[PDB]
Amino acid sequence: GIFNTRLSRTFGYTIKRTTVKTPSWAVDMMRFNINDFLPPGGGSNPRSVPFEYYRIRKVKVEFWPCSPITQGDRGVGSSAVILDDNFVTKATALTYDPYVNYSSRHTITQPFSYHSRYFTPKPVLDSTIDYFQPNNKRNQLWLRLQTAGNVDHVGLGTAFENSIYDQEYNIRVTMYVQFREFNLKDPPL
Amino acid sequence: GIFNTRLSRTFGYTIKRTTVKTPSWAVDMMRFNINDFLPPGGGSNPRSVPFEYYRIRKVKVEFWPCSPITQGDRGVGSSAVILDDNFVTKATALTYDPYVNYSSRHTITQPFSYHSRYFTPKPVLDSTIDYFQPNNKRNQLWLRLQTAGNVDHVGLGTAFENSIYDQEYNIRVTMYVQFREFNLKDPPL
Amino acid sequence: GIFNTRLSRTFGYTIKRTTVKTPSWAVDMMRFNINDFLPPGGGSNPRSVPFEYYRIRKVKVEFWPCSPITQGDRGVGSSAVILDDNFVTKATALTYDPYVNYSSRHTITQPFSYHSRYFTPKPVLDSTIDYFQPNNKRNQLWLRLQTAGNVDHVGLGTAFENSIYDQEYNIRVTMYVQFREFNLKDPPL
Amino acid sequence: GIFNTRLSRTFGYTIKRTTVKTPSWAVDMMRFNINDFLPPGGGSNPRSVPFEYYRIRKVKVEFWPCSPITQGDRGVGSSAVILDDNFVTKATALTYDPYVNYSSRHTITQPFSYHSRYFTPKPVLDSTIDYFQPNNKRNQLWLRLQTAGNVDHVGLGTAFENSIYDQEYNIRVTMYVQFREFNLKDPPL
Amino acid sequence: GIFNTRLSRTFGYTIKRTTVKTPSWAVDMMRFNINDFLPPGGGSNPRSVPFEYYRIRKVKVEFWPCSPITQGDRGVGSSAVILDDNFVTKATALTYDPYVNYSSRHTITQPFSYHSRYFTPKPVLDSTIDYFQPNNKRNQLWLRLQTAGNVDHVGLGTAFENSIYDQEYNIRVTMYVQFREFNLKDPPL
Amino acid sequence: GIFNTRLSRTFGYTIKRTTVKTPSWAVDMMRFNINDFLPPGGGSNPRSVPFEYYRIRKVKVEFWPCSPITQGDRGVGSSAVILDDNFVTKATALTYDPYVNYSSRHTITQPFSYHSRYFTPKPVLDSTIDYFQPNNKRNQLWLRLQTAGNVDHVGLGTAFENSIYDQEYNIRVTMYVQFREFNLKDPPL
Ligand SMILES: O=C(O)[C@@H]1O[C@@H](O[C@H]2[C@H](O)[C@@H](NS(=O)(=O)O)[C@@H](O[C@H]3[C@H](O)[C@@H](OS(=O)(=O)O)[C@H](O[C@H]4[C@H](O)[C@@H](NS(=O)(=O)O)[C@@H](O)O[C@@H]4COS(=O)(=O)O)O[C@H]3C(=O)O)O[C@@H]2COS(=O)(=O)O)[C@H](OS(=O)(=O)O)[C@@H](O)[C@@H]1O
Repeated sequence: GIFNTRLSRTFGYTIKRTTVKTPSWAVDMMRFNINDFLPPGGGSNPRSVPFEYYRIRKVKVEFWPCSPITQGDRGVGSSAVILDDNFVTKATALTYDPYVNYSSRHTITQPFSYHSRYFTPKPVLDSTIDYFQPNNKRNQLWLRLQTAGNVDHVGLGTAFENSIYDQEYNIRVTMYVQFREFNLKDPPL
Repeated sequence: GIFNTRLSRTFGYTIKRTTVKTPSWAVDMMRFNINDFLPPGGGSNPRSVPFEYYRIRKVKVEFWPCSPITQGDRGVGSSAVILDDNFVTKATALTYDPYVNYSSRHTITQPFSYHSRYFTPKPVLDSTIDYFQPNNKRNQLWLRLQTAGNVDHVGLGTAFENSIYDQEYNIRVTMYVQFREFNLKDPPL
Repeated sequence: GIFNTRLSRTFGYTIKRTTVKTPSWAVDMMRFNINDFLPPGGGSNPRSVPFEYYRIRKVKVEFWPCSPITQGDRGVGSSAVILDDNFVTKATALTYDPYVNYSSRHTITQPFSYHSRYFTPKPVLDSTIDYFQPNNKRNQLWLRLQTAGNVDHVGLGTAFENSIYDQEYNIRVTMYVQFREFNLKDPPL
Repeated sequence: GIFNTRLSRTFGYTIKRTTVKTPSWAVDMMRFNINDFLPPGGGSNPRSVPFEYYRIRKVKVEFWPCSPITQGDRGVGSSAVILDDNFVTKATALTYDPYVNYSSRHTITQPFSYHSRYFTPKPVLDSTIDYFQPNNKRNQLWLRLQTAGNVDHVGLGTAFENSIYDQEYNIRVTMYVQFREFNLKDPPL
Repeated sequence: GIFNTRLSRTFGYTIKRTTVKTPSWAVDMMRFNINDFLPPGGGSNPRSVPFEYYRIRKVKVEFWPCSPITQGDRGVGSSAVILDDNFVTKATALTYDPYVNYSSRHTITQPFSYHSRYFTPKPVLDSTIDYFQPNNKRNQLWLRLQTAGNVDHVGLGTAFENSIYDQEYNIRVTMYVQFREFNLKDPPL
Repeated sequence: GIFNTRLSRTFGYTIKRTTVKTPSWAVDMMRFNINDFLPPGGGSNPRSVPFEYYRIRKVKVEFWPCSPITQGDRGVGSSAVILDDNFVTKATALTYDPYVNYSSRHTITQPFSYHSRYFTPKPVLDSTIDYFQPNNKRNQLWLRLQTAGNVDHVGLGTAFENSIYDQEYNIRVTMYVQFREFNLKDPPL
């Protein structure tokens, strides 16, 4: 019983100002979990979408700027796809862009420019070995939609060039999911 | 955002015994409401299936017998489709089968025989005028999935021939519904 | 060195009687392990079928009744396919059939009727995440035929309607397996 | 339930040295039994390959030398196929090669040369009459895989020319067999 | 960013002499890890090949002999492919060749003969269950190129026939690997 | 062993204000060396990218503005390709644009506008004679990847109109190179 749908979530991210003169970059990570998109249900149905299995097909991360088009001290960054839960260490002012030479690098124009990334994440099945599957719609694993313990999906790391002014963003993540085995429970009343 | 699914519900019906010698029939009615198939949800989602609109496409009423194949004093009844909320009055021992000459009559062999009816019900929009639409999948009205006040659908009346022995049935109603406008609400936690 | 064969096993299951008047259902689970079908071998060959690897292709669960065709208080249940080791909790008299709205539900006529289910199980690789593969004969994983520690395969849950009389069954599970790498060891004597 | 497989076995054979000056030959025989290739099983399965019937299709006898390529006093012998259990009498130093004029003679170069023979043996059904079947894959008799009393198959006799030095060989016999009627027994535990 | 290349490594293996008269075999195992082929890098690049992911496509194990062609007491062994990290126990003088009846057995002529094996190994993801994938270039898992903790690949076991003389070999393993996501880091200086 | 790839780097360039009233321009050159893009390796491998050879195909210079779009006192400049390491003399405020009439001139809008150039640089073999090859992908030379002594490549010089305000740019370079002769070294540990 397949049901492809779309789930979204919005949150903020700010790159604080720095008095540093050099071009330094701010590094951070981004994971994706389905608990943040799918709330708990009620009653005999533990989740709000009554299905048993799921598998995330795609994610769309949108960096919607919060800064005016008149803001100066512009910069240039990079967003890369990291499917293994080993990101570059979080840094405030690093002397280089680590994600620049990555094959999945897209340039981030800053601060007043929109940046989208559309890709297929991978689940963290074993963080010790960090193995994942290649892209195959027919062979992608089905995970279970747990009650409160779903596994973290992974796949984006960023590097933003710091500035004299604060750079704020409203980040909207949209997960395109595919469920299976409609499992609604209908007790009496 | 269409989602065709199937919702079921099971309950009992008994035709009590009678010392009456004549062939008399027991008349009863059967309505269908979605509150009995779809429970209330939890939180910002008032219902367990997160959709706004619905329209019932078909219903399958199954009379599953509870009586052995050795039971005697067998009989013959009738099930008809009544799409207007004006049934023959409920009777314990009526001297005739009212639903026998109906164009939608199917014979009910009793007591140990299975009887199915598969039809398209109609909602009770105005009980004073009792108007309904003909069968058209493209023009069928969309109703709202209310929180606790959904409208009764209608469409089956029965007439069972009484017997010296009690005739029990387990009735399983299955509604084939079609929802629209996925309306999940995801507050923070 | 492929060798497709068929292994069987027979055991009993009883649904005890209840004085409860309502229609209640008895819920139970069913797992499949190869130790119960393949005994230990002898000598340098740890198992009786001299192969290294295996993968279960299909299972046929047959509920052969033990009750006469004259037994009354008949009922109606459901059998569903549960490929993840999270079954509905075992219950003696539950007020509803949980497996009724499942997409893999087959109706169980009770008590004197035969019920078969033919499906492809999945192994329990990680019970925490509960991931499994879709059906693909070419990409199905090969497991190792361990000596005394094989992994449990999963895939059936049932719900039987209780009765005044005891409902007994002789359950015959047949696993259709596929082995690989003939590994017979022939020491002298 | 046919299963064609391959069973092997390795053992030694030595032609001891002789001070005799003349060219003399050492004669010996070679039978084939399935007990030497198939060990006893364990439990309710008396044999390690769980089948009832068998029939030997082919045998490959390989004389793998043990002697260096610098060894002198080389010689020339003969291997023939003897399907009736009446071999030339075993001799240490016979004044001629008895198997030389046989229609199934292959020359054995000695001592450091490989010799293979690939043929279809015959079972010893009656040693008094010594009757056997011609080669026909469709009409070949099925024998029973006994527990500890299988019948000897026959089909090779050799004649090695003696030498001043010892001539050792590692003989690897490979039987290509065909079983029938998978008969595994699975008691409880 | 794919880059198919070839990495090699050379090491020794000796089968010590034995006074035992019988034909006995020496059993040993062979695993493959990428730390032994890829050294650690320097600086911000933890490895010498600047890539993130890898997957081993093929391995070529070459037994280059160290013994002269005049060496006697020759023998015959077997090399088999074992993709699950459960080898036959290491033995000095075992009374039989365990890897002889394996479907992946290749004969090892000893001592002065070259033996190659070209196959696709499998990683040890779970040693408890020992599951692996079949051969599929498009669906083969990508592993991470760790810093100092890469996972062991597996796939060869051997059985050498012992001798009066020591049998030495220089074993050259060549792994054909496929990397992904060029991740060079270029800080200033 | 060919390997095409991409390397990049980022640095700043500013044009200090001038109280001069006339239209004056500021001149500066730009060289290209691989040591700035490719850090040193570690251990036996002197460089992080294990190859012997390289030859630059293309370079992509990117003038990313740091200024707002509201800035006044706009101007206009020029850039040109210079393949000999004999540029126009560096100047602060020159009364004309030297690089205007060059055939390889691309106009530069200032101060808030993007500017890019995509060309083939050339090496400096002999600064005295200043010779090179026409563009040819097949006949281009292969240079050696030295340890700390690689040669400077060349190919860009600029001219920026001065202003009352400071014009700051973030310059990103991108090189498209092509290596050869994979030269990895695997000592033991
Ligand atoms: O006759 C004249 O016009 C004289 O002009 C002035 O001499 C100045 C130079 O003009 C000035 N350079 S400017 O850019 O033209 O202003 C400055 O040169 C030094 C700078 O570090 C570099 O100059 S630049 O022109 O390349 O920018 C340059 O560094 C070179 C180095 O010279 C190279 N070796 S050499 O063989 O050429 O000597 C090589 O080592 O690479 C270096 C780095 O180059 S890179 O491009 O950065 O990679 O040369 C430097 C140098 O030679 O000193 O200084 C010159 C000397 O004057 S001062 O610095 O002592 O003041 C003078 O007048 S004024 O204009 O300064 O007032 C005067 O000598 C004449 O009028």
